[PDB]
Amino acid sequence: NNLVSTMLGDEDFGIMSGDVFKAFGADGLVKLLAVDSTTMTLPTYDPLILAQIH
Amino acid sequence: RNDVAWYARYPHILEEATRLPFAYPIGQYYDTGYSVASATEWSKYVDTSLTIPGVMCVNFTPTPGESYNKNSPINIAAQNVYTYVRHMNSGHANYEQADLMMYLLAMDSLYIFHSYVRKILAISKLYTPVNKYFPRALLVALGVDPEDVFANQAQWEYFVNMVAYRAGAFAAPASMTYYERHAWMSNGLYVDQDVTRAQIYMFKPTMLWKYENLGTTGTKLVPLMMPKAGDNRKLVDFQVLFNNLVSTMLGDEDFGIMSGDVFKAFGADGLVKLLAVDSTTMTLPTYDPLILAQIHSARAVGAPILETSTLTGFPGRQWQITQNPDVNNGAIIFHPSFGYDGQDHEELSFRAMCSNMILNLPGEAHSAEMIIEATRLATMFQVKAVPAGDTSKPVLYLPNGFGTEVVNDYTMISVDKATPHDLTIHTFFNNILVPNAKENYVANLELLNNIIQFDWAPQLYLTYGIAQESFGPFAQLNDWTILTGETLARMHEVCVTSMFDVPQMG
Amino acid sequence: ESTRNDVAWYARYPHILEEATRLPFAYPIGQYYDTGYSVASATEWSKYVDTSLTIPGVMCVNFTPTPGESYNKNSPINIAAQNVYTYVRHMNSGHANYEQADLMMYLLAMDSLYIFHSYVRKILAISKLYTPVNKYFPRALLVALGVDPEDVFANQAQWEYFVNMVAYRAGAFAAPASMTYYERHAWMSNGLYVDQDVTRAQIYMFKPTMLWKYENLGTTGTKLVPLMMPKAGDNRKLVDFQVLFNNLVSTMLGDEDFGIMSGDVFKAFGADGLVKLLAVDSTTMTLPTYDPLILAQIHSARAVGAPILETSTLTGFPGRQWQITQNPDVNNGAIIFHPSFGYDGQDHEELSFRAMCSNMILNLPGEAHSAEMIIEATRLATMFQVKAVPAGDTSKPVLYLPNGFGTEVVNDYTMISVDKATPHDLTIHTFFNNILVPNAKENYVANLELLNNIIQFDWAPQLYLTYGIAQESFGPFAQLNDWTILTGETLARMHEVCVTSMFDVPQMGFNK
Amino acid sequence: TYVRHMNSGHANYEQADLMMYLLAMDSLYIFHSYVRKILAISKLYTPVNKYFPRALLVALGVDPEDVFANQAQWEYFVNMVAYRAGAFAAPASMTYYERHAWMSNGL
Amino acid sequence: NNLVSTMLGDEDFGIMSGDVFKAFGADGLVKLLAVDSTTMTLPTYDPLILAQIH
Amino acid sequence: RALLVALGVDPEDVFANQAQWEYFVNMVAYRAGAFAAPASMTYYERHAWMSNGL
Amino acid sequence: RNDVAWYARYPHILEEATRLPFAYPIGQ
Repeated sequence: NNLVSTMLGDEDFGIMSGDVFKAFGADGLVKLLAVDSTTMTLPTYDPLILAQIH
Repeated sequence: RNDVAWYARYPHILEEATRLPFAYPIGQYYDTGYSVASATEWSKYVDTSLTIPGVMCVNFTPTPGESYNKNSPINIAAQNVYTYVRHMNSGHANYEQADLMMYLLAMDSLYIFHSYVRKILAISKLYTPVNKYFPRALLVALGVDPEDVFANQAQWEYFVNMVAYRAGAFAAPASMTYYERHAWMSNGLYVDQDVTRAQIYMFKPTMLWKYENLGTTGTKLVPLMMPKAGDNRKLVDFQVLFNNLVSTMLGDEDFGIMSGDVFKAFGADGLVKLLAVDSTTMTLPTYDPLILAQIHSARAVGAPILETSTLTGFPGRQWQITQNPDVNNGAIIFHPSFGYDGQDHEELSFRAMCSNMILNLPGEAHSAEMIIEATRLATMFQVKAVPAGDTSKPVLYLPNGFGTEVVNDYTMISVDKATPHDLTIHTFFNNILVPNAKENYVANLELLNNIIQFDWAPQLYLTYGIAQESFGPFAQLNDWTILTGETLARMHEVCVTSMFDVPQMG
Repeated sequence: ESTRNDVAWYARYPHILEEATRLPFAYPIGQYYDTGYSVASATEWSKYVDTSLTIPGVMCVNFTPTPGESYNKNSPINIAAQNVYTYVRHMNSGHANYEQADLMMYLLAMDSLYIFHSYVRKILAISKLYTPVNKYFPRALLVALGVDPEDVFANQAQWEYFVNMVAYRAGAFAAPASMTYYERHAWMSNGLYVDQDVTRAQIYMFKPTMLWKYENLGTTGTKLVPLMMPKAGDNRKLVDFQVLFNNLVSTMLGDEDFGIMSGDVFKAFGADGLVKLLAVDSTTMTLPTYDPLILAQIHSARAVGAPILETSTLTGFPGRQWQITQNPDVNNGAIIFHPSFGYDGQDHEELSFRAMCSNMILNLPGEAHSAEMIIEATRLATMFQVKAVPAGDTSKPVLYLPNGFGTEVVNDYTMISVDKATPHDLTIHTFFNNILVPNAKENYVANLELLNNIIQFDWAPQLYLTYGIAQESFGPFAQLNDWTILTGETLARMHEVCVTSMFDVPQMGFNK
Repeated sequence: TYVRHMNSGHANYEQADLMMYLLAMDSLYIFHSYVRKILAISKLYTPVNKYFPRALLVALGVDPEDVFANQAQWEYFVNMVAYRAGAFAAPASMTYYERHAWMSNGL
Repeated sequence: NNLVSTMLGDEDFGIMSGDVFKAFGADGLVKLLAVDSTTMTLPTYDPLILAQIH
Repeated sequence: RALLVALGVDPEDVFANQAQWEYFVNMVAYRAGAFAAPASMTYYERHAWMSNGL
Repeated sequence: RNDVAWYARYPHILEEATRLPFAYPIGQ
């Protein structure tokens, strides 16, 4: 609530959000992931992550 | 041995001894008579009366759902609908997001008024010999003089058709299920059971929202009180209420600009459609188990506070949806105080609503849609409103959240057991005070027996004057649960979000 | 679903709907539940906020087995006595040392033995019922029948073998199996009945208030006097029920006329035509069933009050004790059972019995009603007809004479619930259909609590509530569906039909 | 997680209240197995083994004449223990209960 | 009796019993089977029991 | 539990209040997902790659 | 015009209002 206090129900942020929606189409926006009791992530092996952690 | 039964050896004896008249018409007083003929010496100790009620009207008020700041669900909804309308109406628009949302709320109050007068018109056709409450008790519960509707049928039909023609000239999105929900509640007759001598549930708006654009300090939706049951209001009063409702919208330039913008954004197949009415138009009482489940868990919040309300110690607590641009960063604001009963005193029955509610359902398996529809008319108090002053006669409460409508009252219409056996109007909350007088205990018992005739009737919380003690939920429970304010607030915050929802542009 | 289509936000956001509406719905009944406060500062209003929630579990209907208002020779029990004496004595070559009413009072004394066996085998079968979803089982049912629930636990083998030995000693007497009188009283008093066929359902029972104890006179005749059964708070052990059975069959096993009549009924009806009380074992459990006829007659049940004993003191009514008598010198040698109703157990007027002096309402489920449904729904209904005339100048109680009653009458009802105050133990409330509420502040919320406990039961008896502050009664406190006003002659005709049907024997040659 | 969250359970207890309830149920099951072993032992008589059943009954801590003279009361007490244990619920697929029953019921 | 004393009157045990009952069903619960007059245990040979006794 | 301690959350709160946590994260996705952002920017995709992977 | 009778439009009302017990036993 401290993060989105100045954005939820705000007119200027809604104007900018609608403009990004019209410029980049709905298939070209970011998609947040839903979560249920089925949702779990498994530890994967990524050598690109390890090289920049190093 | 023969081993044939006695009832099979003489079936005529059994069929003659058990021929009884059933299906007594309701709407009619019945005297049972005496089994001990000498018992007329006991005057009131022998109750020979039998009155069946027919109408319980749920008196409601449409709300946006407890706006405190700009992060409210109605302000997020205003943002989304203004982004949709603005990026479909390429050009120069002067209104804000909140002017558009307040236009949408005033449109909702218009649609509720149109379905209200259309229900007044469509009830008056209803006749059946086995229910004598049709149609006069349903018209008394809606606050109209029933003889005025019969004597002036063409003027009434013209008035409701012109309400549909005028109020139907402003566009509103039918993708919002808010309007569809109020149309579902506000022009339907609902039986408590799927029988012919069933009892009728109705929804009548207690108040509606009048637009009231003022000065430069935004807009401010103010209450417009509807006729209460027992008022014999005529067509001229409903015409005055209509003209008071659309005084600031008919032939207005800004409302026409917003209406044309909603028309261009949401197409003509995606707007709401008001229903026409003729002499052929009539509504029949249907069986809807979704209506009964939320009538069951309904909790009445009290009377709306107006400017002319004289709350001692509570100034400025009148119910109003405000849009001041210098206050709360120009956010739509609505947070009413509850527990007002029309008078300037304490109303100690509202203390009985300070416990956790019971959510009761039929069956043993409950769907999530079923659970969330059964909680739509429920409203639990959370804290007490702070008295500003030295003394305070009333006690007000603040909820944790409420849905798209709150219940104000219920009105039960039954027949009088004394001659000439005319209708009786009883208005009550979920809470009921019984003060210490002899004329209150048997009357309260009559009212409780009248309420338990209604199948999924709201749960009662009685209190007694000399006992200083409230009794809990007077209702038959089947498969219940105890709700807290946070769970119901989560459900309210979900349902206010779902009702004001529009799609995207792609 | 009239005009509501959907919201369609719940379909594309079903997970938010799922974790927004995740509630527990299956509370085990049998214990107290505190709701809590919505407004947390409402503890300053002590009793003005009700946070208590008590569901009741058991309503026991306390009944008396009756022959059905015999006051002359044209009674149904006297016509049945003439039929059974014609079949046993004349159609089969029977003995000639007894009369037509001796047989019928023997056959009425056998029904008390059968009701006693059904009662103790219900006590035995209840004590093995334990459920997580119902914490009333089995202690509330055992308390409502009047036993110590720990005595049936700690002496289960002695209880079971006592039930079996009662069924074995009942074989020394003979009674015909095709009398549906015995079958009806057994089917009523053996059985737990749910009110709406759910998991956490409410339970209806039938317990005898009293039984008929056979008293042998000289040449004066033959009587059947009440033997009182234990009430719902008595905590009676096995020794009390053994004493009750031993003075129930005391004057029966040593009587020579009962031996002659037992051998006569045995050789008239055969061995396979007799009533057999079947033996139970360690795996015999009763279960709660759903019977809409039982609920139909519980709903239209009218209590008649306490039985009048010979030790009962009633000013102005000296000789009104309940008894099935027979004197060959009095009333042409007819069986006479003509009881006064409206007794509450005290020497004063139960002021609420005035509210039972209006015509009853026969309420039924559905919209179509069979003849058998109407004849079964009126079985426990008993309307008053006239005041009994008091002897002398003054009289404290007010007694009532009916216009016919069925093959059993209801004396009262007993409801078992949990207490709303700590330690939330079981509470026993005994009440008639009429309930008096005296002018005192402690009785109003008590009566309202009793009303809310009663409306939990589905086909509950209709109540009549007299308020002493108002000098006024309110009528039938019930939800009505498809009802009719019933007068005394209609109920009398239905009672005559059922008592004639209950005492009929189809084993006989009567209308082959 | 399974009782409270996967099935819609009540929220007035915690994760350790459930497990201590389920641990208290095992003592009831061990007690029923113990008294039914006491009951089943007392009917074992063999010519080739004169320890039966008095040594087994002494080793369990009972009076071997009390189980003889009160056999019906002992059996119906075992059955009533199994009947009153049905007032509480515990899952059958925990092999904890099955192991303790299989150990304490058996010679 | 003092094993089940604090168990049958406890309200939390009643709630937890109903919860385990509705979660695991009725056939998923532990049933202590009833004995009768002809139920005799017999000595058996189990080499796992001897393996853990040793 | 170690992965929850490293993220700064009381682990028992996530187990005891699983439905409230699921509702909170789904409403964060519903609210924050109402503002558009370009998925052609691989900045968001990189932070999503780093920030919800084990 | 419809010209159907009231008793043919609501026969259930007529059959419910006239269900009376007859054939009372004599001797009583």
